[PDB]
Amino acid sequence: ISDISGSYVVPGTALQPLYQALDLPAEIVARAGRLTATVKVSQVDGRIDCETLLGNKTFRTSFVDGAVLETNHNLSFDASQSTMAAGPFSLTYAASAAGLEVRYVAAGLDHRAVFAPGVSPRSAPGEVTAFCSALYRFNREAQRLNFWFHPEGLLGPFAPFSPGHVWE
Ligand SMILES: O=N[O-]
Ligand SMILES: [Zn+2]
Repeated sequence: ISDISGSYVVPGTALQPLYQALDLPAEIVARAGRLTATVKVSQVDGRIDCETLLGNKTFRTSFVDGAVLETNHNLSFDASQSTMAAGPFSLTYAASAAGLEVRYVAAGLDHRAVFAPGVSPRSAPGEVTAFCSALYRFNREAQRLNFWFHPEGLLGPFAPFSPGHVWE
């Protein structure tokens, strides 16, 4: 309960209101909706390490208070209150037998998702590759003007937050 450590199934169908609130194009919202990932969560002290298995891709992230978040700011993380926040977005989580339950809050957004424990079915690697490439285009085209979204940032319990660099 107090330790959320485990393996969870995170399907894109469970986060569609969040993707819409991120001002993502219809193609990205729909592509993420067809994808599903396994996220292995390890909570140590005031840190959360995440390994996301998505098609033929592995992504690793670590959630710590003050972690830099790429844009085009910093992550606020309080493990004692099970809260994460950055920019307009905030989230709260709790683990149970039904899995990892997360509430995502922002102006115009109040969405809850529950991610069941276990291992996810494997999304097709062609769909994952097309999704990652389309997210990359959106990020670059949106510089000619939000977070720099990572694929594991959208297909994850703590979306839209993805610390770390664009590389592993
Ligand atoms: O809806 N996938 O382009
Ligand atoms: Zn990443």
